[PDB]
Amino acid sequence: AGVPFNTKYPYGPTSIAVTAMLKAEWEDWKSKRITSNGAGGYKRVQRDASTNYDTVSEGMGYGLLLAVCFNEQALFDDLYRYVKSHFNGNGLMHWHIDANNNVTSHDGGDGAATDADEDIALALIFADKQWGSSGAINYGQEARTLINNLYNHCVEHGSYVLKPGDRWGGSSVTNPSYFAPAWYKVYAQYTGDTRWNQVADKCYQIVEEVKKYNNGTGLVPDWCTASGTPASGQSYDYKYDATRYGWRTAVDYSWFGDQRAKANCDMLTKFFARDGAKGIVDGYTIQGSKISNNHNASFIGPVAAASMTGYDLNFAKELYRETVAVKDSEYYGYYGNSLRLLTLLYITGNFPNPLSDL
Ligand SMILES: [Cl-]
Ligand SMILES: [Cl-]
Ligand SMILES: [Cl-]
Ligand SMILES: [Cl-]
Ligand SMILES: [Cl-]
Ligand SMILES: [Cl-]
Ligand SMILES: [Cl-]
Ligand SMILES: [Hg+2]
Ligand SMILES: [Hg+2]
Ligand SMILES: [Hg+2]
Ligand SMILES: [Hg+2]
Ligand SMILES: [Hg+2]
Ligand SMILES: [Hg+2]
Repeated sequence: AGVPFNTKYPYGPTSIAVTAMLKAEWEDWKSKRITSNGAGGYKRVQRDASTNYDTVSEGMGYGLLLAVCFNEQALFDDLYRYVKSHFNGNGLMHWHIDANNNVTSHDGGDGAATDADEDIALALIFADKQWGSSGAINYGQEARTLINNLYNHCVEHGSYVLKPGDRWGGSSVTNPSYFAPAWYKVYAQYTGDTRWNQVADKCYQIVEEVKKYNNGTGLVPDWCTASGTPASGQSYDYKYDATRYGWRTAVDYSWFGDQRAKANCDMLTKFFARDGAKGIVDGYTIQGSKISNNHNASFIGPVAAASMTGYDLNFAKELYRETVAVKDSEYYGYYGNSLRLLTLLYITGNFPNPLSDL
C-alpha cells in the first residue's frame, strides 16, 4: 500500500523524475515535524523554530496527506485524533494552536482555514480507500462529516465562491491557493453531492478573471475578490500563499484531464521558463515583476507540479531535478520542505486519484 503506488495518471506524464529517495525524505520530514509534545496524547505536525514549534491546521492537512501516501496508519490516526480534538463549533479545525496545545489569541485561532480542512478531508478519503474504515477510525464517516461542514460553512451557496474561513470572506476576499477543483470532483463523486462540481467551475471562472490582470504570465494573487481584483489590505502578489496554486491545480489535469487546468498551468510554467529552474524566486507581482529573490523550497516544487500539464517536458525534468536539489535549512524547515515533499509525491506519480484503482 502507498508509495510506490505504481499507478499511471490517466492524462499527462506518469512521472517527470525515486522510491528510496521519497521514503528517506519522508523519514526525515517525520523525524523533524511530528511530535507528541503539546499533542494532547496524540501526535501533531509542528512548524519550525521560526514560529516556536506551534501548529497550524494546514500542517495537519499536509501530515495526513503524507502519512496515508506513505502507508503510516498508526501515525495518521494519531494526527487525526489531534485534528478532531481541535474541531471548532462548525466542525472545522482551529487554524492556530501553540506548542502547549492552546488555541492562539488575537489572531482568530478559533476560526478555521479552508485549505487545511480540504486537505484533511481528501486524506480521510485516501485512508478509507487504502486501509478501510472498520478499524479504530471510521475514515469514510469522518470524511463525509467534514465535507458536509466544508460545504455548509465554506461555500457561498448562491455563487459557489470558496470562502477562506468558516466565519469570514467569500466574494470580497478569498485565496486562489486554496482552490482545488480535483479535490472537489473527488468530493462530488465520493459523497454524491454534485454541488461540488459548481464550486470547481467557479474556481476556474475566477482564474479566468485574473487573466485580465496577470499580463499573460499565468500567475495568481495570494488574495483577491471574486472579480479577480485586489482584496483590501491583503497581498495581491504571487507569494507564499499563491505558490501552492500550481500544485493543487495541475492535479485536475492528471486525474481528470481538465483542459482548463492545462491551459492555465501551461501559462504559469511558460512564465517560469523565462529564467529557468534555477531562477525561481519567492515573490512576484502577478504581472511577473520580481519582488523577492530567494530561491527556496516554497516555490520550486509547485512549478514542477504545474509543468506536469505539458508546456515543455524537458523543462519539467529540470524542475524535478531542482525540486530535489533545493531543501531549506531547518530553522525555516516547515513550510517549503512540506511543499517540496507533497509536490515530489505528485510529480513522481505517487499522488493518484483516491477513487481510482490503487
Ligand atoms: Cl491523501
Ligand atoms: Cl500528498
Ligand atoms: Cl472562488
Ligand atoms: Cl475555514
Ligand atoms: Cl469556488
Ligand atoms: Cl475569488
Ligand atoms: Cl488551473
Ligand atoms: Hg499523498
Ligand atoms: Hg495521499
Ligand atoms: Hg472553512
Ligand atoms: Hg473558487
Ligand atoms: Hg479571488
Ligand atoms: Hg493550473
